[PDB]
Amino acid sequence: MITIDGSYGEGGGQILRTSVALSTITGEPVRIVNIRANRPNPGLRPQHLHAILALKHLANAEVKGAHVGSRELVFIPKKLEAKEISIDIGTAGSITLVLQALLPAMVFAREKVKFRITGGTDVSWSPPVDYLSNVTLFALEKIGIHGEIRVIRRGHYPKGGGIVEGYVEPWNEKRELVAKEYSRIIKIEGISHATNLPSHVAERQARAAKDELLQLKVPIEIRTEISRSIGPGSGIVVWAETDCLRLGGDALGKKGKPAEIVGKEAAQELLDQLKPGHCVDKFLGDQLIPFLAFSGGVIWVSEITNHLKTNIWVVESFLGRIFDVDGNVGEPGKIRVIRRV
RNA sequence: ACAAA
Ligand SMILES: Nc1ncnc2c1ncn2[C@@H]1O[C@H](CO)[C@@H](O)[C@H]1O
Repeated sequence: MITIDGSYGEGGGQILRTSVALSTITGEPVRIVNIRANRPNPGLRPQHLHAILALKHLANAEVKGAHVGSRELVFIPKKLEAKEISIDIGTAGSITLVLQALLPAMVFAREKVKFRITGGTDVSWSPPVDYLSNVTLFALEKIGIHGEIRVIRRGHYPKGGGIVEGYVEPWNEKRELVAKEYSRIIKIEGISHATNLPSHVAERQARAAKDELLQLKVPIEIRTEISRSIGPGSGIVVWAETDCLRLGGDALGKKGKPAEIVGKEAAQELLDQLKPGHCVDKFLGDQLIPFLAFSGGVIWVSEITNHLKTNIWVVESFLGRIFDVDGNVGEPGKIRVIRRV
């Protein structure tokens, strides 16, 4: 079987996620060693563990080393079959990153797959769920992927208790993505939420973001959501609707962090992503990699990151040569699929 | 205050 070195490049959880997803899709067994070497708390966390267990269910796999703290995992898949997914991470572990592991596998399963996942919806160092549903899925629709991601209940660090449900359809009609430069920003949209917190938190995040985005000279409409869960939390995502794809920026609240700073951060992130004039923001750039191998096409990104380069390396470890990358890490770049599988 | 990566 193939062995993937989890200390390579970015050295994070994405190496593990992409590996197990591609093992599940291709049927090739995989061993990942040095899991999350380049992270403060190496080895599997609950998020990774439950992602692995769900893929294990879908592919009826044999798994070795699947425990919290493990730096090594062996994943030997059998047949990929559509089954209903139900996952309780048990912590504030990232639902969106669990979905990042699952999505590529679920859409290759030949029948619709429904999922329900509990954990964190809006937690550090991961996509907020509103980013995944409004930016990532929007781009995925363009290559023929159809599904739905619904937030039933928010969950924040540390208690979690968030609930997300949805489904994807089998990816039967694949279409290439061509996303180079945008020529027009049509408008800015967003969702500012606050959970178990005063409603002015959501309103102030939105107002501060709007302030920073006035310079773009386009309409701005940021919806506010007041909700309840088992603990306090807040967050905001904003995105630019362009003539091509949506680019996003986002930020999270925490105790003592002013709502205004939250909103300002998310807006400034969006502004940074727009500056180069490329269609794909730096987060989506890395998230699209496993899908582009099968869809073909070309994306120009605002910034080539180590995440993106590491994801390419994992994908090519399984599928062979796929991509040509024009540009350096930390700068805008161009990623062409020069061989579709 | 390592339930978040
Ligand atoms: N703030 C964020 N917004 C959107 N995606 C994010 C954010 N932070 C991390 N990610 C994504 O989460 C993963 C990090 O392992 C990558 O896919 C990265 O793009």
